[PDB]
Amino acid sequence: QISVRGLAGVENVTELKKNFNRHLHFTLVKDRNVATPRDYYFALAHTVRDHLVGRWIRTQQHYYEKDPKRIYYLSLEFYMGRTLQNTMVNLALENACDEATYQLGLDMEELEEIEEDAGLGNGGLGRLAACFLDSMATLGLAAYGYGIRYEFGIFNQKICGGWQMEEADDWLRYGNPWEKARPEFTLPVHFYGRVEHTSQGAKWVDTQVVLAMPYDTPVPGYRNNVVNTMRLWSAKAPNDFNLGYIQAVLDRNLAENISRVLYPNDNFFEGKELRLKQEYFVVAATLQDIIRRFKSSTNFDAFPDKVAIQLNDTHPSLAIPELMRVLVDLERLDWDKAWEVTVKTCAYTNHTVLPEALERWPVHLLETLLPRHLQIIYEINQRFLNRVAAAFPGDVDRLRRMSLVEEGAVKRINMAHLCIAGSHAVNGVARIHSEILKKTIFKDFYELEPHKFQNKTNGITPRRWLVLCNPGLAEIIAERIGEEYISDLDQLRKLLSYVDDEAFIRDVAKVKQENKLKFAAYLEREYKVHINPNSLFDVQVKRIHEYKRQLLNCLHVITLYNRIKKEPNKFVVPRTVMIGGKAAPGYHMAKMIIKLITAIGDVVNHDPVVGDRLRVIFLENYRVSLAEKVIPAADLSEQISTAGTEASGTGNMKFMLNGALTIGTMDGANVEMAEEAGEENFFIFGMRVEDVDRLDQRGYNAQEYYDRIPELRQIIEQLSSGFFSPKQPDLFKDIVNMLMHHDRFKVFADYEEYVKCQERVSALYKNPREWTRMVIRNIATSGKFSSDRTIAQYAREIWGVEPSRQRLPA
Amino acid sequence: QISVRGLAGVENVTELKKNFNRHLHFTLVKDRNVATPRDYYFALAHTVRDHLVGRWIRTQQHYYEKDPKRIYYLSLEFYMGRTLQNTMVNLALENACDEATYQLGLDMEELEEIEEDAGLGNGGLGRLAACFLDSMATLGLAAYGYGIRYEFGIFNQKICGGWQMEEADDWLRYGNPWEKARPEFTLPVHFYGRVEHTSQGAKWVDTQVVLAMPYDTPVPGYRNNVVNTMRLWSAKAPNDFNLGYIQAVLDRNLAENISRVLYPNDNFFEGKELRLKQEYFVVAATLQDIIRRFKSSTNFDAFPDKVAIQLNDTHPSLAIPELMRVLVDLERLDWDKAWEVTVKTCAYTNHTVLPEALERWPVHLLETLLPRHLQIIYEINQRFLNRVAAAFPGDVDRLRRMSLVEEGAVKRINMAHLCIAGSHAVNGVARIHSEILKKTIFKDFYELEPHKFQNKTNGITPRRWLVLCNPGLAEIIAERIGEEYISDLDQLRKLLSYVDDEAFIRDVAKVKQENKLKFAAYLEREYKVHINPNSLFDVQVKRIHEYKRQLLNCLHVITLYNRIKKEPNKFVVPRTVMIGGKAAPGYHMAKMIIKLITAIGDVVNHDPVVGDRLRVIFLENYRVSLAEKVIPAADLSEQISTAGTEASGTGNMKFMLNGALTIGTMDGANVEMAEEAGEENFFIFGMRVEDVDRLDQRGYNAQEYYDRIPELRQIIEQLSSGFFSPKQPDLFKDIVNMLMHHDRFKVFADYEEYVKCQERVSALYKNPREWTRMVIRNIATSGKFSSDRTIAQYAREIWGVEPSRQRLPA
Ligand SMILES: CCCc1cc2cn([C@@H]3O[C@H](CO)[C@@H](O)[C@H](O)[C@H]3O)c(=O)nc2o1
Ligand SMILES: CCCc1cc2cn([C@@H]3O[C@H](CO)[C@@H](O)[C@H](O)[C@H]3O)c(=O)nc2o1
Repeated sequence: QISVRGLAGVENVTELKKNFNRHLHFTLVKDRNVATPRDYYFALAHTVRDHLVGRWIRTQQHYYEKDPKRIYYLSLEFYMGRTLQNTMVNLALENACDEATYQLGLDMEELEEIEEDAGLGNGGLGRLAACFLDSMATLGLAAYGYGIRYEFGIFNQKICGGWQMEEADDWLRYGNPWEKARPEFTLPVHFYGRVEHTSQGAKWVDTQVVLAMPYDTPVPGYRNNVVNTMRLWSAKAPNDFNLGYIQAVLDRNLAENISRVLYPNDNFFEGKELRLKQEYFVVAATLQDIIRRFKSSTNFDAFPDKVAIQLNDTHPSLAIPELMRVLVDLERLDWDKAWEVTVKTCAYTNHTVLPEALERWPVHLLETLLPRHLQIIYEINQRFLNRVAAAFPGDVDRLRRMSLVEEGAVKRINMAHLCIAGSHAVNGVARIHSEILKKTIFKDFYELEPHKFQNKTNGITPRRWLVLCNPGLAEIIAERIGEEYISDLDQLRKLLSYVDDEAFIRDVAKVKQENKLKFAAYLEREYKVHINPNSLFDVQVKRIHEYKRQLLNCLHVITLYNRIKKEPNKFVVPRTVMIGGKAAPGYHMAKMIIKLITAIGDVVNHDPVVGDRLRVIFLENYRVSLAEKVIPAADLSEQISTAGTEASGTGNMKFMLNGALTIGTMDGANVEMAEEAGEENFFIFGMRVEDVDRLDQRGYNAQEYYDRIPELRQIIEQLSSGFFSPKQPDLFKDIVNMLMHHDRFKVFADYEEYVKCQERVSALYKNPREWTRMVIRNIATSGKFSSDRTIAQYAREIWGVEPSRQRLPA
Repeated sequence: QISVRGLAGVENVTELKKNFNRHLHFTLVKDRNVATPRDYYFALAHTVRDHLVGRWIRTQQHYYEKDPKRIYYLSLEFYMGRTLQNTMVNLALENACDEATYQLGLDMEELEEIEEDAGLGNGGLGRLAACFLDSMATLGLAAYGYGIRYEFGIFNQKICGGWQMEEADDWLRYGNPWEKARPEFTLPVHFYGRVEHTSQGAKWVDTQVVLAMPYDTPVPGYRNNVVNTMRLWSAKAPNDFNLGYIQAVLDRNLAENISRVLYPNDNFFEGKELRLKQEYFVVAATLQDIIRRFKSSTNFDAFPDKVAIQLNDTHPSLAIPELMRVLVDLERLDWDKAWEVTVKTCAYTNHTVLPEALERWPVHLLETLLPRHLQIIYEINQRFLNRVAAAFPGDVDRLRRMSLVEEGAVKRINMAHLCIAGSHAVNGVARIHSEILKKTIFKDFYELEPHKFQNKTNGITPRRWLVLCNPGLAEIIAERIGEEYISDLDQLRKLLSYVDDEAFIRDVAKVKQENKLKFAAYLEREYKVHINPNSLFDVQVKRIHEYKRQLLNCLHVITLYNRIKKEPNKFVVPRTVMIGGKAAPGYHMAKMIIKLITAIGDVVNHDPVVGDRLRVIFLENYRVSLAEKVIPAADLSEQISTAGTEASGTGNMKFMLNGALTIGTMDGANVEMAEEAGEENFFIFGMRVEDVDRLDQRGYNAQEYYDRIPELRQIIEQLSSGFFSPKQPDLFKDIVNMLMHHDRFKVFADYEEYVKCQERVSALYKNPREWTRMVIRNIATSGKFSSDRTIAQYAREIWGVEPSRQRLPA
């Protein structure tokens, strides 16, 4: 049908058709009179997976012969989403399968809708890990993702009476065709026990043993025949475990609970034991596998030439003491040499500067659960503090600020300080975020070791985030400039010579109109909701957090409503305002924000005076597959975090790539986006980082904005007096109180400038042609934000390996 | 190689070979340089399973069109063992796969050893269920096995310092290729709640919901292209379950624990809630499936013409109140009509008369867990007691003896009384066992309804228990009489005309010698043990229970030892005495017996005076696949339960079929075996049932035997004084005490006659040729004991359906 989707050759189509029937019969044990759409989906998933394996086996074989340096990406989160279409795209099977399934009388798109998301992450950090695996495979790196096979991923979100309800994400109910269990590669992981000192060194004994069983999932590169591996560990009890006989069998669940469920608290730290167990489990099973693969190549001097381990934040920070542990206690290297190897092996990426997000584990926890690792940590700290003492003699305050050990009420290990001490590189995730690390929370460490600190601005994969979700935009691009930009996104710059091209203008706008039509219809079919597709689609989708200021969006929405009520017969650019995102289950404030959003919708969507000029929708269960649908449909992208709080963001990049304009603050990667497109092609408003600092110094008094801004005061009074909650007039007292007395994120300070900049957007929107030319200028400068660029910078500047676009043979 | 194993055609072999490679590559994702024997086993298991599915799909389709009466066999136990070879045998693929795997350079037998047993049962009762499914498929009945997919089967038995240790049977670690998950057919099962009375009848509300998810396993008939289904339910939590968010997810295990583990207590009842939950779960999920299949054919009058449900003992006795419940509460039939339908649908088989084995559930349990079913039971009882009152007016003692409700300390429901009241037929499992039910525990019920009581003597399948495990005996039989006896075991009678045939004599004996050689070598390779294969192989294998009197065997063994020590230089027929079997984990006495057995081995096997004349081995982890190996190798079968206690036995039948002679009491089916072979061809000793009764009347005084039998007294003194336990002289005081003061099974009363009959066996053994002619006379009369005979009697006399040997088309 469309060209970027590949060839439907008659040999290929005929082959797909018969493999499909074979799987239906043999694998599913169904015949065509009993099959449901879910059987058909499985039959196609099995047929497409058959194309991977040849390539999978030979990619692994190729790495055995060439023995290149191996990259290990350790993360507790891989936010994968659906695998079927992505696999078709990367293998160039998409049109062939479309054709093969049409001939069998099936609609492929309807079958794609049946696949569950692999929701093994919370948001930005887990999705970054997914884009990275894709980019790594596309660039030919010998790279392995390592994580945990959670049995339940991020919860499904249901809204009842406008409140979030959580329900278990049972993503494996029907099976996962993509994974291959490898119980033959099971490995023991130890917990508890005690430390014994022999003549022959320290020994860790009387441990409980949990088994780690790996499942491998293939990661196909883009059309290069590379298939890398994502290995996820599952927890299993050993067989002599506890060994009521009955009760003993039933208590095997205590061990297996380690991999049962993903923790849904993203931007707040909770020091729960089960969480620490998950962190150690993935780090211990992974390092053993790494060391085993290395030994099939005594001399650990070569280890850092053959291994890079990247830590995705501090979740796997225990890789550092664990690698020391294995090198010192089991392989008998001396301390200093083991340390050299560790530092040269490990690298650490930080993803936030929010104080309450940072991991700080109570010492009494580590002491009970990992008593050897605590000893190793104390020894690391001591040697580290002696380098500090020797470079800044007499600076006793530096010593306590830099310690890995925090003193106080309860002593804590600062996991971030551990990663910096034990890694040869530390990077932030956007230029401004990396500068902030150097000037604020890691200032001391940077003064000690300036050479460790780097920036690697985030990116997203253009395979999923353009080709897969937005085939019509990919197609009109490919008409003018060819297909090569899919693996070289810098080529989109060539689109700048089409900015005054009348045909391209009409085509970019036609694709947007189509995506909006399609999405309007998805709203009606699957959630009974009536939207005007001629309205500007104003979208804010991301996890619910105070720093992300969905509340500021709320205020703008209420202002627009109050302006319509004031002058009903005046023309306004109509909008559909959509906000979506999950709240962490114990984050009371986040839950209240969701409730306000739906309460505003209850009022606004039913005012006959408003008409179809303003709609407010809460998008339920935002997740990767919902992102693939709403992002192509958006006109306006809301990225409106308080300057200094969003480390990077990556949603912002999805929307720039798919033809929405951006309203936001100079935060995170928004700064680099504007700088690439030009400040004129972006809607920038609000305090910069410097202005926030000036405001903290003097004190933030919210009362001042409330006294000086009549439109703000009216909204506050409405909130307080029960305008949006007629039956519980005081429903929202916590929000108003927070806004008035302890808003760490200064919602009111950005309010005026935000409302004003929002009028500039409505004005541009009234002139379709100039709106579209600005779109074109965004899409055309979006190339820097490809995760291929990102990964090639990690490869060259941290891992010491060269990317490669060369095909392996088919 | 051998003819009963089928053709190795060149088309077939070439086809198997390539399907094998396809599975290795595509299914296992391995290549030949990485594969382990376990990968090869899987590749063959997948290749053979592909031959089933065509036949599976069309057998199910055939039942849809013909709509025959359906049999539902409900059991909590299916003791399946390995599936690979059985499947090859029944499909006639055995020689073809042998050939295909040899050409790939593999040894098929070595691959067969890798398959885990499906140990979803404890012993006789669970294995009967397995033989029955096989016979049902072979006789073309539209029959379904329904049970529970336990995640852990019967425990693996390890002996340490001569004690049983139990360890978890994790039979699914590596996957089960035979099963197909059917999550699309998941069904809700309810627990707890309360009963509400409306105008429109009773309603069961506020229940907890557990989901039952079915897994289907194919059951191939012998060479008839019939493939029936075994459906086993697994427990799953619903998704809004409990719905710490975290704790809520982790508590999903409480619901799923229902199918976690098989209860290993066979011949003792424990009233634990988890057990009652397992019983209700399988009965509720199964009846819904049954009713659903029936409705795709309002008029429940036809239900009993379209459905038979067989209850394998009282484990699924709740089918009765549950069927009432659905008919009365949900379909709104009136009581009397629902009762008629229930009675005509259900049939009950009893498998024991041991009082402590019978299920008697506390009313406070049923009241909490199943409060509607208790109401239904009270109503059943009342109506039942009114028929009793009216037929035996004034017999108030009959009324309390027959009540379903036992009065006392705690009130209990007698589940056996419920099955008899709610079933149109009640059968025992051997002729003498069925007579005992009529004369003793069910005398009252028989006087009320003589027409319900039947006998169906047990049988074993000659596919697994001859062809599969003893190919060399099957072959020499097939040379003389052809192959037809495999599905018509009565044809073995034709072997009587070979009893004086010199060649047949030498061949029967050659096969026995070969099986012994092979088994001697299995002992050495897999458990470092040195046996003389020229000794008589004296075997007792079965669960460890006092009634089965492994202790009497112990006494004979010690007597033989003491006789050798007394006259060392006298000739004795050498024996290898092997005893094996698991003990229920809380059955202290059973555990002590195992310990005595190994302690006797420690003394006897190391006495240089004994030489290789007497060995005592304990066979560890006896289970179905160990039975397939030791039974062909046996010369002497020990079936020595106290008369009246072994309802039938089925091991006895395995050994008769495979050429061992039998020493035993006139118990269970031993009586019918002797009667079929002739009493002269069997070693019968000991009290009959009548003699045991005469002894209870007068009182059993064990002291009397101890005073009158010098050889017995010596053994007792050795036991007491620490001869067999030098380091704990009083280790065995419980055993001696039990033997002396409270032996419910009268070990000493049978001792003299047992030792004497054992000398008659040694004497026959000294004359090889006459030993063998007696073997031939056993094997030749073993036909009655085929489970095909058994099932054809259930079909004709209980289910109302005709068996059929006709092929379905290929
Ligand atoms: C102790 C670890 C805690 C943690 C940090 C953090 C950061 N990010 C996001 O990681 C994304 C990937 O770098 C960034 O684009 C976003 O700005 C950032 O908020 C995220 O999604 N969740 C993570 O939780
Ligand atoms: C409440 C249910 C309890 C139960 C009865 C019982 C009987 N049998 C065996 O069932 C076998 C199958 O009928 C018979 O050959 C054996 O004699 C008999 O002991 C068995 O293996 N286990 C069962 O436990």
